[PDB]
Amino acid sequence: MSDILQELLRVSEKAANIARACRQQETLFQLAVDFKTLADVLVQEVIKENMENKFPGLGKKIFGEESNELTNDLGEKIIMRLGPTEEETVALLSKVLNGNKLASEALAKVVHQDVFFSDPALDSVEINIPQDILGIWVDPIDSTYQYIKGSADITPNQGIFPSGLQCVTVLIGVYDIQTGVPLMGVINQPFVSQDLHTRRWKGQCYWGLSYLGTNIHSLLPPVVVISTSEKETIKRIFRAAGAGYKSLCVILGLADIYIFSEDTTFKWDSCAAHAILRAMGGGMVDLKECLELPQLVYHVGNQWANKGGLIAYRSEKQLETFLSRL
Ligand SMILES: [Gd]
Ligand SMILES: [Gd]
Repeated sequence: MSDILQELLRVSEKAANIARACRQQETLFQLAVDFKTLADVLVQEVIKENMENKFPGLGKKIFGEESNELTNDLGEKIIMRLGPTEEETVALLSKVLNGNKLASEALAKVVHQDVFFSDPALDSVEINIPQDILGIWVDPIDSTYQYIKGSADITPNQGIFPSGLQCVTVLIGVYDIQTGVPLMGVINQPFVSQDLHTRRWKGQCYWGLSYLGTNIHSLLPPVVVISTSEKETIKRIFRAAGAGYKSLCVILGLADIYIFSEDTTFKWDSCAAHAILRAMGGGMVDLKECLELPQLVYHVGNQWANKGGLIAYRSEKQLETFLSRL
C-alpha cells in the first residue's frame, strides 16, 4: 500500500496547510460558532474525499473522531460535503459561518489548493495491499486545546515540549479489517520550527509500514525516559500535551515509554503511531491487561475507547525493563 501511503503523505500536508492556514490568517484567526469542530470536520472530510478521489471504495472505509455534520447558529444541521468546484465549498461554509464571505473564500482556497508533497524514498518502494482489507482511523487535529491557545514561545524540557503548537499532530492510521493489526501510519506536525521574523511555520511528516513481515519507516533525525499527559494521576518523567505527540516522542526516541492510565484515548489517537512503532519492532499494549503482552486491535468495539489505558514502547526489552519496576 505504498501508493496509498504516498497519497496519504500529501493529504496529511494538505491537512497541515488547513491547520496552519486558520491560525496564520487574520479572518480565520479572529474566529454558537464553534470554529475548532469546523476546522476538525473540514480537515477529516478533505482527507476522506481526496482518498476516495484517488482510490475509489476507500471513502466508506475512512473513520474518524468527528462526524461529517455541523449545527450552525440557526440550528440548521449541515452535511459537510465539499466540491466539486471551489464555488460550491464557499456556499457550504457561508451556511455555517452565518454568511461570513471573506472567511468562507479564505478556507475554500486552502481546501482546493494543490499540494505535491512526495518522499523520494517511498517512490522506490512497490508494495501492493488488497484495498478490500483496509480500514483507516483519522484524527484531523490532535491536541485541540493546545491548537486554540497557540503558544509559539514554549521552551522544551530536554527535547520534549510540555505544551505549545509542537504538541498538535494530524494522525492517519491504516489497519487490517479481519485481524485488526495496524499496517500503515502517517503523523504530521504542522507547527515544528517558526521563523521569528517571517512568522511562518515549517512542519515535519513521519510514516511507517508493517505488512506481512515487511517493516519500513521515514528517516528519523538524530538526538528510562517516561512521558505522561498533563491530567495523569497514577504512580525521569515528563508532562507533555497531545496524545499523538507523546506517541511521536517514543518514535523519535525523546522518551522510552509513554503510559496513559485513563480510558479517554480512542482508536484514532493511537492507530497511526502504533503502525509506525510496529515498523520499528515496538508497539502499544493494554496497560490494565499488563498489570494482570497483548497488542491493541482497531477492528472491534469495546465504544472506540482504549479501555484499561495503554503503554507505547519502542523496544520490547525497554518495555520488560519498565514493567519489572512497576
Ligand atoms: Gd481532533
Ligand atoms: Gd484526539
